[PDB]
Amino acid sequence: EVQKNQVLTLEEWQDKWVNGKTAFHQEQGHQLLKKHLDTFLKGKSGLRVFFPLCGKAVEMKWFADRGHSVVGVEISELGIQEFFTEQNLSYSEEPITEIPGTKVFKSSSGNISLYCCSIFDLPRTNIGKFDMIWDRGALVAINPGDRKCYADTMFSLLGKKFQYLLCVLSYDPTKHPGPPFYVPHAEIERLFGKICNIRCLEKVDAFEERHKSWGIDCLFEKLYLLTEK
Ligand SMILES: Nc1ncnc2c1ncn2[C@@H]1O[C@H](CSCC[C@H](N)C(=O)O)[C@@H](O)[C@H]1O
Repeated sequence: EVQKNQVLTLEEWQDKWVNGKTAFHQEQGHQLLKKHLDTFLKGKSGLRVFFPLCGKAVEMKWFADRGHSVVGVEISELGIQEFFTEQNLSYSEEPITEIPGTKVFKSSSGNISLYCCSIFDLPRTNIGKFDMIWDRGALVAINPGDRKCYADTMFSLLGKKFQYLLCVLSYDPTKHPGPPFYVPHAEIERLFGKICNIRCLEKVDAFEERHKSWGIDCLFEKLYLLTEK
């Protein structure tokens, strides 16, 4: 409960993009996902995959290239345009009618749609249900107090059977206030334990030189696989 009162605003996240402060972005993609990708998609085709707080995650293309439909939500229009530019994809726009002033960016390929609004606006849209969710730099970027609402929101997006892939970071919360925030095993059990079977697939050192700016000297990444209980 040390970071419990941290409250970031959407304007602050949008400013990080405008100012180029996006060190969370991994150009080569998540290595743990890469390792387990073939197993998670074994025997499946044409899945609908959701990427909350997607930024310009290259992993979205990995799924689209394998025949799966991808939907993401990101508050920064700049981040979304950077995704299309870097993946060399053309796109067109459409209004999100239920949330005046916002838009959804759709690739010409028809395989990727990026909603440019808040994840908390989604329940009021017709985004529908998903077979799979890839959550990295998402549950851990959400204001601590908003996590229960975030979890409830995610559940309303899931189909009967699903695979919720979740990445969280393990570090001493008294040394760095976040983001990304500290989401311990207990918090995952509190937020998802009633509805999901929880499996911790991997735990690996993720400390990089850039992390010294956080004031920590230790950093571990854990990959969880949550499925219908
Ligand atoms: N409430 C909210 N709704 C939608 N997007 C949000 C949001 N709060 C933060 N974001 C966006 O959340 C992202 C978190 S960092 C994103 C990283 C991306 N998932 C990756 O793995 O590289 C930022 O791009 C930020 O602009």
